[PDB]
Amino acid sequence: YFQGMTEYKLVVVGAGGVGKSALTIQLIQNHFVDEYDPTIEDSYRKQVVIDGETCLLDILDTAGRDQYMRTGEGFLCVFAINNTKSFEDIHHYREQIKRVKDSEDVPMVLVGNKCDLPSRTVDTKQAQDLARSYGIPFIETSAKTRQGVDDAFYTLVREIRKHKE
Amino acid sequence: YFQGMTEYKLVVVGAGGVGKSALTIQLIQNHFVDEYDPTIEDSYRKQVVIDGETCLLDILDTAGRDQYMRTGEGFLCVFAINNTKSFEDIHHYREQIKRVKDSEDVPMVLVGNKCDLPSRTVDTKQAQDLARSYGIPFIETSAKTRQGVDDAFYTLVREIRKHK
Amino acid sequence: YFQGMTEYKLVVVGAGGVGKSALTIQLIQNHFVDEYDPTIEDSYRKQVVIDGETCLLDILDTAGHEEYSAMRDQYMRTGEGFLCVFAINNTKSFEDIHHYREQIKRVKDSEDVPMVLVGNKCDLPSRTVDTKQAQDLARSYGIPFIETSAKTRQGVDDAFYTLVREIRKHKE
Amino acid sequence: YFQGMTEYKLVVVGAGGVGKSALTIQLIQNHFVDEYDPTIEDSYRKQVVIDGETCLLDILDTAGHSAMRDQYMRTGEGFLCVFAINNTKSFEDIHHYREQIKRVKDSEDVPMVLVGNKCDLPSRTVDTKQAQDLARSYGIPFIETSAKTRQGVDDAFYTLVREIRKHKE
Amino acid sequence: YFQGMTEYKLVVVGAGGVGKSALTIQLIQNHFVDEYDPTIEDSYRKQVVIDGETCLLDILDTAGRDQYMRTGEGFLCVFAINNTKSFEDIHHYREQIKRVKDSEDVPMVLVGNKCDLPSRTVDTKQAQDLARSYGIPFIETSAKTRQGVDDAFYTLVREIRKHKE
Amino acid sequence: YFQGMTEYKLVVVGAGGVGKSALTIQLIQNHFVDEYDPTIEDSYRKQVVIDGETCLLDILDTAGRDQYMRTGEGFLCVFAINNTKSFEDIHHYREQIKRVKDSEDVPMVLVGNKCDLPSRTVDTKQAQDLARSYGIPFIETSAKTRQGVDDAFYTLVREIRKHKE
Ligand SMILES: Nc1nc2c(ncn2[C@@H]2O[C@H](COP(=O)(O)OP(=O)(O)NP(=O)(O)O)[C@@H](O)[C@H]2O)c(=O)[nH]1
Ligand SMILES: Nc1nc2c(ncn2[C@@H]2O[C@H](COP(=O)(O)OP(=O)(O)NP(=O)(O)O)[C@@H](O)[C@H]2O)c(=O)[nH]1
Ligand SMILES: Nc1nc2c(ncn2[C@@H]2O[C@H](COP(=O)(O)OP(=O)(O)NP(=O)(O)O)[C@@H](O)[C@H]2O)c(=O)[nH]1
Ligand SMILES: Nc1nc2c(ncn2[C@@H]2O[C@H](COP(=O)(O)OP(=O)(O)NP(=O)(O)O)[C@@H](O)[C@H]2O)c(=O)[nH]1
Ligand SMILES: Nc1nc2c(ncn2[C@@H]2O[C@H](COP(=O)(O)OP(=O)(O)NP(=O)(O)O)[C@@H](O)[C@H]2O)c(=O)[nH]1
Ligand SMILES: Nc1nc2c(ncn2[C@@H]2O[C@H](COP(=O)(O)OP(=O)(O)NP(=O)(O)O)[C@@H](O)[C@H]2O)c(=O)[nH]1
Ligand SMILES: NC[C@@H]1COc2cc(Cl)ccc2O1
Ligand SMILES: NC[C@@H]1COc2cc(Cl)ccc2O1
Ligand SMILES: NC[C@@H]1COc2cc(Cl)ccc2O1
Ligand SMILES: NC[C@@H]1COc2cc(Cl)ccc2O1
Ligand SMILES: NC[C@@H]1COc2cc(Cl)ccc2O1
Ligand SMILES: NC[C@@H]1COc2cc(Cl)ccc2O1
Ligand SMILES: NC[C@@H]1COc2cc(Cl)ccc2O1
Ligand SMILES: NC[C@@H]1COc2cc(Cl)ccc2O1
Ligand SMILES: NC[C@@H]1COc2cc(Cl)ccc2O1
Ligand SMILES: [Mg+2]
Ligand SMILES: [Mg+2]
Ligand SMILES: [Mg+2]
Ligand SMILES: [Mg+2]
Ligand SMILES: [Mg+2]
Ligand SMILES: [Mg+2]
Repeated sequence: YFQGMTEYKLVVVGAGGVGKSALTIQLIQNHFVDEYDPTIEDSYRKQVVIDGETCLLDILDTAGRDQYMRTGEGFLCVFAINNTKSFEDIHHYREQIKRVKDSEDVPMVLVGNKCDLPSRTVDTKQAQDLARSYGIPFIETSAKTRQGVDDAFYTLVREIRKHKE
Repeated sequence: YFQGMTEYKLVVVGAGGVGKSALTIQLIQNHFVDEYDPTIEDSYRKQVVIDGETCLLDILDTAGRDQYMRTGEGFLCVFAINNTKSFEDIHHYREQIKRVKDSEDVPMVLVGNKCDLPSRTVDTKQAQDLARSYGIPFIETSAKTRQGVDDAFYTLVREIRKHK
Repeated sequence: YFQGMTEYKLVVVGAGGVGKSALTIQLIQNHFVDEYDPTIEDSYRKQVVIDGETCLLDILDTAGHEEYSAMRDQYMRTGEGFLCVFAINNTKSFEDIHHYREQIKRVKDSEDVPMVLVGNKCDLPSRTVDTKQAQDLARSYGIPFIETSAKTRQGVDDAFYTLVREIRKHKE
Repeated sequence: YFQGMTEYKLVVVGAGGVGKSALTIQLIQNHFVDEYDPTIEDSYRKQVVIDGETCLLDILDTAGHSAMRDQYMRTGEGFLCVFAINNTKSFEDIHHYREQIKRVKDSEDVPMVLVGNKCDLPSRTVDTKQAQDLARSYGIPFIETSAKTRQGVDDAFYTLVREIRKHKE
Repeated sequence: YFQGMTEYKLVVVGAGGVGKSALTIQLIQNHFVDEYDPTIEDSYRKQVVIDGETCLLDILDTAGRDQYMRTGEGFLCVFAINNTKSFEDIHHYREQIKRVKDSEDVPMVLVGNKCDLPSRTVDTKQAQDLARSYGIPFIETSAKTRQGVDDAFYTLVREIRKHKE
Repeated sequence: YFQGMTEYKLVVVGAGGVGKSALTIQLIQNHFVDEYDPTIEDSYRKQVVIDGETCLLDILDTAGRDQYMRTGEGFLCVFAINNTKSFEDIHHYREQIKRVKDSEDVPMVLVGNKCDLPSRTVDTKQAQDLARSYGIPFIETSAKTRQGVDDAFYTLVREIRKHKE
């Protein structure tokens, strides 16, 4: 007996102020958070249908540790396209995740957020190359316009599913 | 790329007047058809979620032939619990399906319809034994009360999934 | 920020064979279970809308009390509301309701626990517990009574939704 | 520009105690009301899909037991005429509810469905065939319902919407 | 007995041509109206889920009066970010609403529409200060791109809910 | 007896690389495909509600030929706003459709895709005039941002419905 929808534990990581919370609140509440209130730790749930399968996303929004990294099945690694340092930090978030999961192949999506802003310092091609080198998808997002937001979370679920088979 | 929901081709068979159409219309329109208008052939579609999977049911409602039996992925074999003859006919519907599919193991559910009526002539235990001998589920239904209607169709989808 | 739907932890209790599992599987899978496979402990989830509010039901399906357990009290202590199920053709299951209710009051350490009384198997002709008797019992406890059939689906949604409504009243 | 779903104004009428409220609450809340609390006037809304069309049912639940009566009957687009299958008198009253509706709508052809409620109860006094003949003589559908078991409940309301749609074409 | 979903009566006001109709049609039909057909009065309904609660939005789309303002529970005050005059008019729409509701505290959201256009004449900071002075939310929208559209309406519903408690 | 939702057979046509596949996958999977994998032929289904009517979209995604054009009830004619040649080709796609349907009045929507790109070579007004000359709607889309994607498909369904009455 099927006992209820499949649950997926997703974790959003990345440097302070890249828009991890804004992405998540946009997904859950269809609301853009304009204020910058730094996060300690928040969790959110949403039921969605992805590729014809109903599921429950349990999303942990982190601060810019080993316990959440151990329980998470997939990770959104978020940088801001106008902050080169946030992009350089991605490497370290990814190594930390691989270390705590004790694995080379953890479901992950690279997210370049704030793509609505004119002040771009990270080229799409650079981020795409970085993602290709990790063998993971790259998505450009804006929590403000909602560009790529659903896609980033759904793509992560699809990565988790590929990794379970 | 997933191209849209899974489709299941379901066929409802059994003797004239057992309630094949009424079952189907109850599923699709939430409507009990009181009149008896014999069917030639009708098809119906419905999108439902079963065990967390979205699917598109394509349901062929038959008359009390080889082409529909060949394209169908699963069969509801319907008799009426107040008509012993309709129950005896099940064996023949099942052989015909096995012959046309050239298969011993075709997804199938045995459906005893009109369970709301007081004139029962087929015992549940007899129908359960028949179903057990075929290795298929048995469900009692009423197109009038809606008892078992969803369950019969959803169980058939689950049988199709096991067989894939 | 609202962080996602409200969750309600429901526990289904009552004597062995009254239809606790059948009720739950009928809710979750729209399927009537004809076989009797005794439960140790099983849990289920379902998202529903009740009174315009989306919620997530976490349902714990328990065993008939046969004997002592410290593990029993722990799982029962997680419930916010309880369906107390008897079978309308089994007078003993109805008499046991009192003991299920005392067990719940003891483990929740409370006199006022959201609860619904469920008389299952109402499709059967062999009725031994009258509707009026069960209604009077429920009235004496100050809780709703619902007659159900896991087979026909009569009252099944209503029993679970009514329990959610009781939980909501108790939170306000 | 389509401006949002189609709205249908439905009115439930019939003798005191036939189950008008219980039918409506069963539709709206999936809840059977066991108590008998007489209604003055209540309205309820529900969005449903019927034959692939999304609509908003605005349902007026009336009293069995008078300027207010004419107003609801005038705004209503379709009527469920409910009797209880164990109460012959409620069945005899149906004719008069139908005439009252025709009078208040000032029309001979009002979308209507005949509903025989309490079909779960053993003490049936109105035969199905009698009710079917009455409905046939009016040219309207007949549905047997139980607010307790939910038998026919959706069907009664959906069938009324289908009647309203036929009457608008 | 709960009688069906909660209903919210919303009114969209603001100067001629700011995009009141376009916002509303985008919400209801997922359609961008490119033509400018001036409105007399139109009403629209939509059922949505906001913060886990199902509700029925009844939306009155107004022309560039006391009766609609009296029955409305919340107001979207819309200006266009490329039209300074529409922004200056907001003050008058707000005073008119306060006068007709006989209230200092009416649920309201300030909407800066046409944020897809390059020809911006109202600074975000100015609009944010105006909204802060009124104690109401500010949202930038585009009926064309759909940026902020759901958020503007849902935020107004959230304001109405806060005001009912 | 209504036998289940209305089905609409939609065909997406236009020059190689304009984003026909990306538009369709964005509609079906909420996913932007960044790679360019040329299509031979693919079909997709989706149930949606448009103007209160539930329907089943059967969408044929074509390559940059008589059989699909004969079974299709409506056509999205897609060009890319940074590719003038794709825009000039529209005329020929439209003639090919009229020829195979043997009809002067085939439901059709003109779609200007890639409207997120800065390298615009086709003016919106030119495309609108072309659409006006055909008596069909014009919609600007981005498969990347999702701007106009639902609108393009829904508008085509509305065109199909007008043509059936
Ligand atoms: N323009 C624009 N602003 C954004 C975007 N995402 C976030 N912001 C803004 O960036 C600021 C920081 O956003 P926030 O979500 O708090 O970032 P964070 O990554 O969660 N910070 P922390 O790790 O401290 O919790 C906010 O003021 C927010 O409005 C975006 O996509 N576009
Ligand atoms: N009481 C009751 N009557 C039923 C039920 N199912 C069907 N009927 C009645 O049985 C009669 C025949 O039903 P119908 O659906 O036409 O049966 P069918 O198998 O499709 N006949 P055919 O093979 O001629 O198409 C109808 O008068 C119908 O109302 C049921 O479950 N209970
Ligand atoms: N006729 C009828 N039979 C039912 C109903 N509900 C349950 N049953 C039957 O009663 C038997 C016991 O049901 P089950 O759900 O396993 O009972 P349970 O309370 O979970 N037993 P346990 O406490 O051992 O887990 C099964 O054969 C089942 O089909 C009902 O409403 N009607
Ligand atoms: N068994 C059974 N009882 C029903 C059904 N419908 C209503 N009842 C019961 O009959 C009584 C009357 O129901 P109610 O819905 O209040 O009737 P009404 O037509 O709305 N009365 P009024 O006209 O005074 O508002 C209640 O006790 C109710 O539980 C039904 O289908 N079955
Ligand atoms: N670029 C862009 N154009 C817009 C936007 N919103 C509206 N428009 C355009 O602005 C014009 C006026 O829009 P309309 O919705 O009719 O505005 P309105 O406030 O309802 N006018 P009125 O008060 O006369 O009824 C239309 O041409 C429309 O396409 C937007 O967000 N972006
Ligand atoms: N920036 C942007 N790129 C897009 C958009 N739509 C498609 N593309 C890009 O353009 C390329 C071609 O898209 P694709 O859908 O394969 O084009 P097509 O019309 O189906 N090509 P074919 O006819 O060979 O099948 C891909 O690289 C894709 O990412 C869009 O709206 N914006
Ligand atoms: N629902 C509360 C829990 C808290 O901890 C969580 C940890 C992870 Cl990795 C994901 C979701 C979570 O949700
Ligand atoms: N949708 C039209 C088709 C026609 O033929 C069908 C064949 C089967 Cl087995 C099932 C459903 C069918 O429906
Ligand atoms: N007279 C016919 C009998 C009974 O019913 C039958 C049904 C089928 Cl599908 C085939 C053979 C049969 O044999
Ligand atoms: N003698 C009857 C027994 C007493 O103890 C019981 C305890 C429970 Cl929780 C339930 C039923 C019981 O039945
Ligand atoms: N929704 C407010 C209305 C007012 O009066 C009503 C009249 C009818 Cl026929 C139906 C529903 C009603 O409720
Ligand atoms: N549903 C029709 C009504 C007409 O008048 C309205 C008045 C307001 Cl404030 C809001 C919505 C409206 O819509
Ligand atoms: N700015 C000059 C006018 C003054 O009066 C106004 C009143 C309203 Cl409600 C709207 C716009 C107005 O603008
Ligand atoms: N169901 C598969 C079909 C194949 O041919 C199709 C033709 C059209 Cl115009 C649309 C969708 C199609 O999908
Ligand atoms: N640019 C001229 C070519 C000619 O042949 C074509 C055929 C089609 Cl279906 C569309 C565009 C074409 O473009
Ligand atoms: Mg944060
Ligand atoms: Mg038939
Ligand atoms: Mg059990
Ligand atoms: Mg009443
Ligand atoms: Mg307007
Ligand atoms: Mg392609």
